[PDB]
Amino acid sequence: SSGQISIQPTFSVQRNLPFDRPTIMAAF
Amino acid sequence: TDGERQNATEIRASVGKMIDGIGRFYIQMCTELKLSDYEGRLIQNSLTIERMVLSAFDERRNKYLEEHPSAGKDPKKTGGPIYRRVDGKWRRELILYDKEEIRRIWRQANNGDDATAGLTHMMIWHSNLNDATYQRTRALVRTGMDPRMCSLMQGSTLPRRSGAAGAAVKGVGTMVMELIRMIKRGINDRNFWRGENGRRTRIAYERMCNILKGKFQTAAQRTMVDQVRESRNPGNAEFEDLIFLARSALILRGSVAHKSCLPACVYGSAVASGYDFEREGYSLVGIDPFRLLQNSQVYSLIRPNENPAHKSQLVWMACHSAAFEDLRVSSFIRGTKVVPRGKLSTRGVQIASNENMETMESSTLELRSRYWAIRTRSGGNTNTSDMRTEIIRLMESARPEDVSFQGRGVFELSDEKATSPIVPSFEGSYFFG
Amino acid sequence: TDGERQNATEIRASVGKMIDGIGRFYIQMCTELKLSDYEGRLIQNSLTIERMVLSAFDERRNKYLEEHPSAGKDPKKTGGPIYRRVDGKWRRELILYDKEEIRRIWRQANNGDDATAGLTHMMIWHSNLNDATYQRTRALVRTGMDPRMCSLMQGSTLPRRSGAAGAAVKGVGTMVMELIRMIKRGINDRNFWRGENGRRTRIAYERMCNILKGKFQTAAQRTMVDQVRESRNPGNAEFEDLIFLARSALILRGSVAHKSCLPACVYGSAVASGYDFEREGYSLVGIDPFRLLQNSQVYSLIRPNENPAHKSQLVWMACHSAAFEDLRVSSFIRGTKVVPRGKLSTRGVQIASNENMETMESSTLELRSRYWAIRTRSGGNTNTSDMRTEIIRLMESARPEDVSFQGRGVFELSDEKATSPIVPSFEGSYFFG
Amino acid sequence: SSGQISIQPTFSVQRNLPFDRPTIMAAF
Amino acid sequence: TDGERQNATEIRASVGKMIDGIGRFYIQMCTELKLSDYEGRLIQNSLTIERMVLSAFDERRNKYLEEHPSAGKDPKKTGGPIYRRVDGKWRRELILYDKEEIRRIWRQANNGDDATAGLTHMMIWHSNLNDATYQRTRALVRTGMDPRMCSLMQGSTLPRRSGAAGAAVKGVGTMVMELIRMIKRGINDRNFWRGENGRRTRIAYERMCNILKGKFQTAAQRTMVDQVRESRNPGNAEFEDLIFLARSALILRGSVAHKSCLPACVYGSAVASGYDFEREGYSLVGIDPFRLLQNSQVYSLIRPNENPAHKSQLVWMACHSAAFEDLRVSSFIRGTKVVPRGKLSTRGVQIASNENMETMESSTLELRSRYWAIRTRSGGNTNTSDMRTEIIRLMESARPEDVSFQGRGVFELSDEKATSPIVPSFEGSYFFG
Amino acid sequence: SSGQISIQPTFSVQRNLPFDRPTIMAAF
Amino acid sequence: TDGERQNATEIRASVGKMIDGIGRFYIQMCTELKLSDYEGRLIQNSLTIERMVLSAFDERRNKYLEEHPSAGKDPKKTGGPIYRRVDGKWRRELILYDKEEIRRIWRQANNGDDATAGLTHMMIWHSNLNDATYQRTRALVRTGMDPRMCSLMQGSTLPRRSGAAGAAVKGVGTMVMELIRMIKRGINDRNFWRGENGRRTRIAYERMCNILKGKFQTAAQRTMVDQVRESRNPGNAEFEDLIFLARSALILRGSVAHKSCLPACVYGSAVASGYDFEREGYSLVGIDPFRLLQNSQVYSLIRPNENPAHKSQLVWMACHSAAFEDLRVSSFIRGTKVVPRGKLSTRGVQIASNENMETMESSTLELRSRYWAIRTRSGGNTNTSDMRTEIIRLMESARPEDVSFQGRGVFELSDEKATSPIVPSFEGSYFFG
Amino acid sequence: SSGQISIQPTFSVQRNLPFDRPTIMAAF
RNA sequence: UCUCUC
RNA sequence: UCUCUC
RNA sequence: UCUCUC
RNA sequence: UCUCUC
RNA sequence: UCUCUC
RNA sequence: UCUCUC
RNA sequence: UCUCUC
RNA sequence: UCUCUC
RNA sequence: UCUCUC
RNA sequence: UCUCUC
Ligand SMILES: *[C][C]([O])[C]O[C][C][C][N]C(=O)C1=[C]C(C2=C3[C]=[C]C(=O)[C]C3=OC3=C2[C]=[C]C(=O)[C]3)=C(C([O])=O)[C]=[C]1
Ligand SMILES: *[C][C]([O])[C]O[C][C][C][N]C(=O)C1=[C]C(C2=C3[C]=[C]C(=O)[C]C3=OC3=C2[C]=[C]C(=O)[C]3)=C(C([O])=O)[C]=[C]1
Ligand SMILES: *[C][C]([O])[C]O[C][C][C][N]C(=O)C1=[C]C(C2=C3[C]=[C]C(=O)[C]C3=OC3=C2[C]=[C]C(=O)[C]3)=C(C([O])=O)[C]=[C]1
Ligand SMILES: *[C][C]([O])[C]O[C][C][C][N]C(=O)C1=[C]C(C2=C3[C]=[C]C(=O)[C]C3=OC3=C2[C]=[C]C(=O)[C]3)=C(C([O])=O)[C]=[C]1
Repeated sequence: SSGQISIQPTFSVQRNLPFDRPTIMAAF
Repeated sequence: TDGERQNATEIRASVGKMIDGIGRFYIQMCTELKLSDYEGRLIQNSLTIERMVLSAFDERRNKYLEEHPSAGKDPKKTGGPIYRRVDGKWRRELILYDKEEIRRIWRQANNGDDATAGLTHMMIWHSNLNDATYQRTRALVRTGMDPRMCSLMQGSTLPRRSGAAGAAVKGVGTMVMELIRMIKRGINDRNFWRGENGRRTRIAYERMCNILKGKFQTAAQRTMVDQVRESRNPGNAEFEDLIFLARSALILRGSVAHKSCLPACVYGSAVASGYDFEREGYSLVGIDPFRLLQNSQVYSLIRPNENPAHKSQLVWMACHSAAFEDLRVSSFIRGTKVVPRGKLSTRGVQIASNENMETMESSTLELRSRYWAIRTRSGGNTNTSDMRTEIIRLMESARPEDVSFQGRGVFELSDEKATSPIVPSFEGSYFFG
Repeated sequence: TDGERQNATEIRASVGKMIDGIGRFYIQMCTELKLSDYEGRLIQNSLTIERMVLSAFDERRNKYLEEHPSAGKDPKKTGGPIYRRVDGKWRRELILYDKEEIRRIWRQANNGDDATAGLTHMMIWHSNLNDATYQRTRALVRTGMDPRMCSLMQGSTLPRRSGAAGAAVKGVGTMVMELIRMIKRGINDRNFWRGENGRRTRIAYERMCNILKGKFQTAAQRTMVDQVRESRNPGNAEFEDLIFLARSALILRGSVAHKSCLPACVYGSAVASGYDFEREGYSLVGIDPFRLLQNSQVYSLIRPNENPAHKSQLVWMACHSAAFEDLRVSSFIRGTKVVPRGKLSTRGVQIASNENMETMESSTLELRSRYWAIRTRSGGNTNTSDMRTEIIRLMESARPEDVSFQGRGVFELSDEKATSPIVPSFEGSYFFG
Repeated sequence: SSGQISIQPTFSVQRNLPFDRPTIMAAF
Repeated sequence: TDGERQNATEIRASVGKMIDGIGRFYIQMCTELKLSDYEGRLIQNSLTIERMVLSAFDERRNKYLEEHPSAGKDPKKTGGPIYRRVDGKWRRELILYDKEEIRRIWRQANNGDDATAGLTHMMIWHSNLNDATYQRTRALVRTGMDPRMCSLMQGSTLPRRSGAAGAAVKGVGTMVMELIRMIKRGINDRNFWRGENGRRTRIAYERMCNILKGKFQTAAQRTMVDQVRESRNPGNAEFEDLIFLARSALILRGSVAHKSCLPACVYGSAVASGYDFEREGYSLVGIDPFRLLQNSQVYSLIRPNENPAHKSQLVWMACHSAAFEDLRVSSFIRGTKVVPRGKLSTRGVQIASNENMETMESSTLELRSRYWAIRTRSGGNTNTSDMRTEIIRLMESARPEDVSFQGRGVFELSDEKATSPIVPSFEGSYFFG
Repeated sequence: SSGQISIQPTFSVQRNLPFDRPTIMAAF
Repeated sequence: TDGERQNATEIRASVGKMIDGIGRFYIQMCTELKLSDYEGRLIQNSLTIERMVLSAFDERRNKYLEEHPSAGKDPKKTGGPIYRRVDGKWRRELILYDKEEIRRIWRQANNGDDATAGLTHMMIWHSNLNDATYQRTRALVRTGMDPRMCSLMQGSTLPRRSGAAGAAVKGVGTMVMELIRMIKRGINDRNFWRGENGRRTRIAYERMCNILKGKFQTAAQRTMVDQVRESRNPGNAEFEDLIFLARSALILRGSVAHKSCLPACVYGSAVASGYDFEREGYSLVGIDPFRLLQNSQVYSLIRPNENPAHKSQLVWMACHSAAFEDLRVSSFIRGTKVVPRGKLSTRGVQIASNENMETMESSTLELRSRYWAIRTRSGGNTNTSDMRTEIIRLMESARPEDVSFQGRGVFELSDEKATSPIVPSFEGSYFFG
Repeated sequence: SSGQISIQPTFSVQRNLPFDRPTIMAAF
């Protein structure tokens, strides 16, 4: 099932910016 | 900072005067529509008023409607649902205003000035609400883009008439969508990119691709987009390159501006309360919106079997453009856990015509946040075959653990000067998942 | 949705104007052929008229016929059977029209515009009828493909001159057939893929393989098709890979567009009744076709010992491109149980020349549906050795019980805005079984 | 005897999309 | 060797750091359990500590236990028997530790790193002990395999969560057992190899069969295993082929890695004594384990009427994974004749709960060897009907007299650089006979 | 009676690797 | 040839100046170590000096040693065994030099220039010696490669810091080994190919695979290696393809450069004798090395019961990189029959520390050849399923009788211009057999 | 027993480049 | 994952 | 300007 | 690398 | 002067 | 399952 | 097809 | 600042 | 044919 | 938080 | 040789 995969950092706050690495890199 | 303080204060004064114009226009329109204080603070009434203003100034649509009149709708009148409370229960009435009248009221509010900046502000607020409410996966699949990159769809519903502010706030995915639509249009009909209209279409293609280039962060993406722009009659290869560029934006994030564009009801209440945004100034990224939201009461219509807390959270994320933001930081800033879209027991804010306005009730929206933070236009720590291989290497090197915005935290509402940041310590993390 | 509403309304206006052009062209041709209302509503007369229009604009065939005249058929005249009712009984007459005359009538109907989109619409209607009527297992076995994958043969009879619409509506099996025919042609004669014609053939191969790549859903199929395209002089290995790709499309379904292209008689009747498709708009996937079919009477010729209900069901499935659709949902939407092809007591709609038009009668077609639903261009829940193993693993993981289109149901004809869906509760399921 | 083995979903309706699994997977 | 010395030293440093982590973790846990030096050197206490560590990090079992709590055992606590000596006699007490606490201690020992390599090392030590102690002929007969091929059951008790080290150390018989279990599971329920779970099961089948292929030596076995893997829904024929492959491994031996994984008590004593495995390095196949065993004292609990020499021999063979090794070479290396399993007057090392800890005594284990030798991952001199006939010809050509490892002997403990080998001159030869 | 029939060479030492040839080859 | 003569003379001058730098550096270091002429001509002393130079300039190892000091060895000093003759008998002494001192001496010898080319030359000489002396079948079996393809292990011991010369001289088997090690490393830990280190690892993988592609001869191998490189996260399939590529290199030989890198003692003697390599020029593939070897005396230490002729043959094959060359042509060129490795009664040139330097004697090495020939970087007459089948067809078509290098023979030492070749007329043919 | 199976032609001399064909092709 | 933006 | 479910 | 200068 | 999370 | 598309 | 131009 | 043909 | 390069 | 050589 | 892993 599809869904959000990344995060867009609207707030300037110390973060780690998650993203689903196996699914994004599976396209290559 | 430096001697650019004077420049930073002139911009504050100008945005304050635009906010004052919006607020006093809302006050005047509330007086001309005979709405009480409770109805004037309704979010649906504010949405209707804003839509009427935006429709009144739409030059191209008005010209087309004038030349091709619609079915039973004269092209010189605007309107929308107006929700008025009588004997305890709510009731909707369709109002109709002359568009010349609306334009005259808007100009009189802004001291005889057009002030398209205020209209752009209202449009950006609407776009933020739409992004926080609805998913356009249908437009994604129709254009061939993966419906998984919904996080790059910031500012997708913005009309083209939005100026530089609209281009700054709209995301990389929307730019890729516009470029891909142009590519498909040229693929369908080869008379595209040729003739008098060919000049205009090439100019628009150039400009949108240039600002997409300016939106990116790393040099490899910035060079691939330049390679895409150079092709005179782009085809499937350029479309594939744009798809790859959009996919790379999920890890190598692009710089997208985020602004807190509040509904016109809040500005109208502030102007009625005596706030002088012209004197005090304003800033769409600083404490000014957060402080204003803290002291403002806004009411909204709740459909039967709906949670006011979920609708208030939706309206808050729309106000602060936190639709695609990490859920942990959003919950930390708000102080109340922010529930993803799938578990929100609420539909859109706008009420459809085919609804019974007798089982509907109004609930006060809790637009209060425990902390406040500065909105950023930046990405993260982002530190033709050759370009693709380089970008793939960059994305493979990146991990979902690198700490970005090092040393930058969240401030308290008392800390107006952002003297003491609070770095959060860290559950779900995607809204549209 | 979002601010793309204006774009969604311009497309509606354009398709409405093409439908208006088709309808008023049919009206003009009915006036020029001296057909009464009953004959003008005959489906065979509409088929003949449409075929004459398509033949008039066929550039390549007309050029070849001009350079190589046929036996007793001059290359500047078109025609077809015209069925006229006299003294109660039917009678066929072969009519002959100048092709310049037909082109002039078509251009005058569309306000001096070529409007190849309307011709593509007529061709897609013909292709849907052919798919719903006849099985081309002979072309399947001749090209080496399994005759079991007849469900992927959507839009197989479409001529190459169809634009992007033809490529969008045609199925994965037809693309595999075209590619395999090219492979066989190159295997027979090695001078293929070489010379001036080699450039053109490679370009066409590239383009068809690219759009087949765009048709697929999962990444593994999308990569295997790219591997197939890369080979400069493809041979038996590429043909085997294409066979495997087509076989995998039965479980990992590809995205094939479905549009409701109605016969020209319905559009002509609507234009005569005063409907303005330009003002009201149109959509080949929305309620507009279903609503139009509900209010239209269309007659058809019934051969001796044939069931009008079966022919009406065949025409309905042709109109809505439900030839390969699940029988349960088709019967649920129509409200009358849809009988598979094997138990349909009817032959094709088109009447052959060697038929006695004195035992034939006309029956009104019941093109009414109890519900209506939105046609989709999507597959289902689809969630070189390495690629083949990955695809086999994906197909083995899939089951014929996974629920797709979750939460999407069927609407009533009164529900024009699709507000309240009706999810069906679930007999045979294959038409061509 | 040959025949249709899969289903192509023209309508956007909650369905299960039948296919004859033993015969399709018998080819591998 | 060659310039790969640097690579050979980095691996030594990494395994030394993992050994240091294990040892200092054992030291910390001994301090947190308040065990004296004698109790800290008990092999049963070390086994209990190791089992608690392995249970704490078991993700799948912990998740299942959390979702399905057991009877009277909360899923967030681990533990095991702790044997403490008071007033001369031994006494067991069941200890209970929070699993978060154990994970925190393990991470702190390894400098905040997960270090799953250390856990794999502990699991391999446990598997070697189980292989040297118990025969799983019951699992052999249950899966249909001959109970005579117990020599191929190396690393049978290893859990699936072991990484590449577990796959390298586990024998051919265990791989055949896993594949046969998958075959039986697919035979029982035909919905196997089909659907979403079908993809995962096919992927796992592929991977296990590939590494079994890599485990073999001769080309014919390597091709028959590839033939077995190719079948999409394997049945009885593939199971029979796997049985034949396992039977052929008794003569055409497969390459199985052998490592000296010592109990955590030895590493803890070495770390307490000041040994820096990070600086000096380590190697599971070289002199490093043999030297470490020579200088270490380890105590074990002796049941009434048991021989300490037999238990020490069992523990030594478990430490060096010599369970299935030729008895003559084992006795030559150890310097004391190694008695087969049938004549060992000892039960398993682990003490059951239903035992009286008042007739039990502790004996020092003689983990000393007269010589030392390099453990090998190799077979010997190994120099669908067609493949079976070829393999049968190969096995018939082989004899139990061919000399393998020509020129390679056994070294003395003083010969740290393996300069001068001692070729043995050659009684029973099977441990489990 | 069943039992161990082969030898697995853990140590790299000059050996002959015994196995019970009549019983192993009796299966074929 | 053509006007590229000037380019061919500049390269000769540059390599001559690097040879002069090496020789005068050796002279200076002999003066700083107080070695007589006999000791200065010892091959072991030259090996020690060269190793000290290479260790002094090793940036990464020196940095790591500085950050992690070793046990009793300070990271700022180098050294090695120095064999000095006193009262007739030999004696070894461990010397220790500051690494800054060695770097300063090297830079002063090359006129203040780093001259990494000279260091690469010394490393290539060491690698040729190691290839001619030792077999790394252990690294072959550890990586899964067949120990039969030892002929492709040219330049296996070369460190990564070698520049383009190291990549040119190293064989196909070593490239396959490096790629397979990377594959295994990525298989063990999936965080490989991901993140900041993922970028670097992908870049290195790209580059090594590209130069392996450039190493091959036929188009099919060159395309399969490209297919292997394209996979983003390669697994077992890519490893199997690399294994097949390496196996195909035994028949479809790859182009591997061969250079005559002589020990530094010969260059030092030539510089002391007054030879100006800068003026006269040099060439690692022409007559220049053969002529230099003819006029040079080099001594070596002979272990008790060893044949000086066998050690001289080993040193000659190391000098000319004839380790994997056909024995017949090697014996023809040398004029003395070249004995395979199995029948060489000699151990390695380097003397271990645990040796008694009182039964050891020195013997003059016969580095004289009857003829001389030009070393070639070429293969022979070499005239994903599809690529594998094509390669298998190519290998099956090839025979071990096709004559390669047609018309090219061997020259006499008097024939400096290679005017008159001598085609040999043709016993064992494999060194490592 | 394993050993060298091919020849790598370092010298540019008219040769036949031996290799053990039955053992190399036995792998396929 | 395209419930409509050809 | 033809025709045919398998 | 945009913690504010649209 | 419309509407809809996927 | 090739009743025609070599 | 590299008999020399790293 | 080590060493070893298989 | 892995006497050490997990 | 169990146990058992065959 | 299945004292439990259907
Ligand atoms: C706030 C600030 O910072 C911002 O910055 C960034 C931005 C800049 N600007 C820009 O870029 C702009 C753009 C535009 C556009 C255009 C132009 C021209 C043409 O031709 C076309 C176009 O398009 C577009 C745009 C925008 C948006 C979109 O979407 C599209 C402008 C106008 O338009 O005017 C301006 C500016
Ligand atoms: C409706 C919409 O959505 C649709 O989308 C999808 C589609 C797109 N388009 C496309 O792709 C196209 C295609 C085509 C083609 C071609 C081209 C070129 C060449 O060369 C060839 C070809 O081929 C073909 C096609 C189509 C179809 C078929 O079948 C084949 C086009 C043209 O042609 O023009 C266009 C577009
Ligand atoms: C030490 C060294 O040398 C070693 O080498 C050899 C080994 C390699 N590795 C491998 O192979 C591996 C494996 C594995 C596995 C898997 C995977 C995937 C799937 O799916 C499944 C599986 O299974 C298994 C395994 C292992 C073991 C067993 O038993 C089973 C891995 C993982 O898992 O991860 C890794 C690696
Ligand atoms: C003498 C002459 O002729 C030679 O030629 C051929 C060669 C060319 N060169 C090349 O290729 C090179 C390479 C290299 C490398 C690299 C790079 C980059 C990366 O990333 C990586 C790598 O790796 C490697 C190499 C080499 C060798 C090896 O083994 C590996 C280079 C550097 O490094 O720098 C250069 C050049």
